[PDB]
Amino acid sequence: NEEFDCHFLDEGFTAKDILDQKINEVSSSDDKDAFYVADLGDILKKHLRWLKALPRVTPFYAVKCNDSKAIVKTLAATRTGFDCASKTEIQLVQSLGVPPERIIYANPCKQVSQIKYAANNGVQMMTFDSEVELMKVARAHPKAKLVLRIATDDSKAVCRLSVKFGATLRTSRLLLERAKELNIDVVGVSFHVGSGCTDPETFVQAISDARCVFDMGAEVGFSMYLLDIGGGFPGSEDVKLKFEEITGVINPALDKYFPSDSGVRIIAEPGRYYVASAFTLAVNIIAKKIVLEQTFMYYVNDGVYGSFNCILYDHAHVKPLLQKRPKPDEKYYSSSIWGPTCDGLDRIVERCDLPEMHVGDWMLFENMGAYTVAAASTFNGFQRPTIYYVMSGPAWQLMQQFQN
Amino acid sequence: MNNFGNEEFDCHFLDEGFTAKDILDQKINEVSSSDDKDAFYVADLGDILKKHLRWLKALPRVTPFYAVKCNDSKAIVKTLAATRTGFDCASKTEIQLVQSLGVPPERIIYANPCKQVSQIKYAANNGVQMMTFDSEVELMKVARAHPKAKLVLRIATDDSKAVCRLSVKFGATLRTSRLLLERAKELNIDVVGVSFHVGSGCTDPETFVQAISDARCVFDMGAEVGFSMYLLDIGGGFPGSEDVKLKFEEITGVINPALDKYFPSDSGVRIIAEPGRYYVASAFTLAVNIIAKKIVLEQTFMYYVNDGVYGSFNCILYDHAHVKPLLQKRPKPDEKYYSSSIWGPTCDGLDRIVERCDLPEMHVGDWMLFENMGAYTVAAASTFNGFQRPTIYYVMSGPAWQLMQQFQN
Repeated sequence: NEEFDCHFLDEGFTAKDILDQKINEVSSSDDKDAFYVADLGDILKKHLRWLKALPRVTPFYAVKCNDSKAIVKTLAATRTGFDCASKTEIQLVQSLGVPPERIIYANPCKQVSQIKYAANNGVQMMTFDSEVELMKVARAHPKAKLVLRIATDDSKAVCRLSVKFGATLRTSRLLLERAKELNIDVVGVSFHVGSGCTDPETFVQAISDARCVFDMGAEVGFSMYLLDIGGGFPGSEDVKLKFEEITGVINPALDKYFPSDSGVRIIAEPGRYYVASAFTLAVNIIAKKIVLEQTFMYYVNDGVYGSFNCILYDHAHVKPLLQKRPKPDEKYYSSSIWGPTCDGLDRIVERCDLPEMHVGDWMLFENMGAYTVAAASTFNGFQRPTIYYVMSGPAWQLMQQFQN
Repeated sequence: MNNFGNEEFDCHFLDEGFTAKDILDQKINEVSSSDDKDAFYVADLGDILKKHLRWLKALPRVTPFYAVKCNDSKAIVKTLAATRTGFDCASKTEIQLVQSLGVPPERIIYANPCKQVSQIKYAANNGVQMMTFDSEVELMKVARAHPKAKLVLRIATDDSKAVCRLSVKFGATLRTSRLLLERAKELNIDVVGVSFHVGSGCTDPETFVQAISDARCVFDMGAEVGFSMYLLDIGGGFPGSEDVKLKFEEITGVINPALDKYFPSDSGVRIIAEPGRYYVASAFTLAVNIIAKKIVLEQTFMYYVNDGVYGSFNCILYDHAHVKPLLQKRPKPDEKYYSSSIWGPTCDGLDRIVERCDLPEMHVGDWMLFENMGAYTVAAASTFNGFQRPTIYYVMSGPAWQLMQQFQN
């Protein structure tokens, strides 16, 4: 099984070199199916970078972003927590050996039966943002530790009037008092700025709002110790607002509003930060059309029903990269890239500039780790691309250092 | 109602005087207290057989080739295979699925114009001879990997008025069609017909007439270069439920005279279609449970159900679907209606099924029904966030099974 199969990365070789080698080797007769190269060492590097940048914040990996068993196994060996939204994710995380106290059930609107499953398996900490959720928790998980999720404003969100999650401050006061009535323990506050954040100052505002709700809990007699700053941190360097800028703003705000002497425990729920850049996708040009100055339509063997669903669900913009480095002098033409399916909406790239390519040539898409395979379907019978996991020796030694 | 082993091949009886809606009500009443209220489908295979009867009566000259991609459930493919229709397959997996149920290759058309070489080789290995194409590079690939194939040229259609358009992605113009036919002649590749798709949701039937006229022209083009053109494929786009402005019979009313005018039966032409939505749309009804609730202060409601845009309701984005929630429990005549929104289970803020609708106040544990959820819903659902696909319960009455026996004979 390829899920638990890991390949060695030789010294002086990078995931890109491994990808090039695979492409060169299958060039004669093999079927040229799309495939991923996933560098678990990149995930270890991301964890090291997190420990260095946010020393007070325990990372809880958002499983929904990429639920690959290899990823969860590596992060579990790293002693990080896990953010789980459903019974299946809890089963996946526990099957690898993670104890329940390293799991947060961070879905604010949970089906009763899944709250029951969480209670049966010892997962005590859950989020909430509504009174009906308090009713359900009192009925199905009365001894749970609840974290109140508060609303954060995202100005660039598509639907600003209808917000799926998050209590306002005014609603937060009533929720805290109602939880007091039901003898339900509320232990903290969570918020999610989102991956669309353009100014880091929003984090500060969110932290300030969290402090406010913390004070409210003290007024109602609750003991508030848990602060959850959620996710949205970038997973690659190909972004305007980089991880270190965000952390640089976040650390002073944490020190100001939640000093360590208060006893607060600060955690986060990063998903794309850990895995985005670890996965590179290779697709093959399976068909070609020339439209008359000269423009091209290329059809590749992965699409919007597959890995590129992130184009619609995750508002992703994908940049095709040529596997064979192109000499500058050769002419570039206007081109479009399409998926394999018979749907006319299965279009990966509307317009881009590429040299003339041919059927059997390969295209690479970097930073395809996040919200790509996790949401892929088998529409039209096209199977999910095989994922090849690689890890160097030194990276494995680093993982061993973490396991201790 | 409880599935016996595996849903895929398990079918339940429909008693006399009972419809699919009645069965859905019985299942909901059964699970009123103890059971976990997971979302589920009721799929009436008898409705699919009735659709086949209606097709035979409306388009007697057109053999239907079911578009497996629309709903690839083994139960549907088995029922249609017993019906003796053809199958339109887009990939190796679909061909494997159809052949595993026992369908011979001459009842399969490989109607993907842009196929991976290895899948063309798989089609050649398993005896699937008929494939579509619309490009020169496709001719090069077929000459290399499937030289004895019977090729059908897919032409462009004016589908701007259609809900779902495949024109930009696929379809050769008449000008390009001439060059493609001559190129196929050079490569000694046999071209036997023409296919076209007017779009999944065309508003004006007249488009079919123009499409048929275009096909006639390309047929004549083939006659000029020495091809014997006999196969006409009029594609899909027929509505699958009565909840549409343009009904099936209007479209067939327009189509049949056009077929008689441009492709008379004495010419020897064989006419086929590739309907997917028509056969399965209304056969599936989806029941979801209200798993969470919020009240927003005049009074408005947000309901959270256990299926979403990553699941069955992906048709909202991919298929441009408009979904109408129906209350399982009949509403009181005078009870008040409130502005409400309906949301999916996942932690994604975009997982919204219904932005705004009017519903009476509902509670956690209540059920919501969505009719006509057969087409392009389960076929494209994912397990994002770990939420599983809803269980499908297949039902069939005795008379429906008798009708299936009639078709088989």
